[PDB]
Amino acid sequence: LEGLEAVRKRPGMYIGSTDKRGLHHLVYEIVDNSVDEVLNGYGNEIDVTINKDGSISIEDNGRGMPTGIHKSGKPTVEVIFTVLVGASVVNALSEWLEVEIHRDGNIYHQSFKNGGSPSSGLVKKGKTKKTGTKVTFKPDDTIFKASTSFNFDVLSERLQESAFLLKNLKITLNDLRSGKERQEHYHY
Ligand SMILES: CO[C@@H]1[C@@H](OC(N)=O)[C@@H](O)[C@H](Oc2ccc3c(O)c(NC(=O)c4ccc(O)c(CC=C(C)C)c4)c(=O)oc3c2C)OC1(C)C
Repeated sequence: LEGLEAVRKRPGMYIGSTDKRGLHHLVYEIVDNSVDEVLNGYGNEIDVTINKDGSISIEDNGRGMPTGIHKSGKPTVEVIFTVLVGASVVNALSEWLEVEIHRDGNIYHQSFKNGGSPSSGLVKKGKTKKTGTKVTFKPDDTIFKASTSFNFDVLSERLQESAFLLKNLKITLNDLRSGKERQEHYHY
């Protein structure tokens, strides 16, 4: 509704602050959704990838988000990313967000743009034998005026802590950006 605009007006009210700590909290919110699923009993691997264009991917091997109709009459995946930390907050502060779900033998995809406005509905794009959810968002430069570039070392301390706090959970962090390519993995 106007709820996505509200986040875009006072981001600090929803995230912790409107700085580099807030920008990295967008990533932690998406990782927390995969941790929730690990704790639900499904999944043992989380992959975080900093893409060449400055977007970030968070991939898991959980069951994959449910695709049915939510109590509001609207599809579930759409509700999660558009209704008010919450994945809707990430979506509001992103110039673009994409979801990819591997569930019930199928691959579902849904795209959002310019602050969380659905660019498409949930679309069946192929078939799979793999399960899980992959979220890829690009934070908005008009919100984080100073910077939108993720810091490998900042993400790494937090993912290390999540891997230590949970146990039997392999967290991999990757950086694809030109000249600063790095790969790390954490498992306790
Ligand atoms: C951002 O989405 C998050 C998820 O994030 C990720 N990465 O998976 C995750 O944190 C969590 O994921 C859930 C949260 C709830 C369910 C959930 O409620 C499910 N269903 C069952 O637990 C279930 C278990 C037994 C059973 O007989 C039925 C039948 C269903 C009926 C009668 C409606 C359903 C299910 O399959 O997957 C679920 C999943 C994957 O919640 C979201 C969707 C907000």
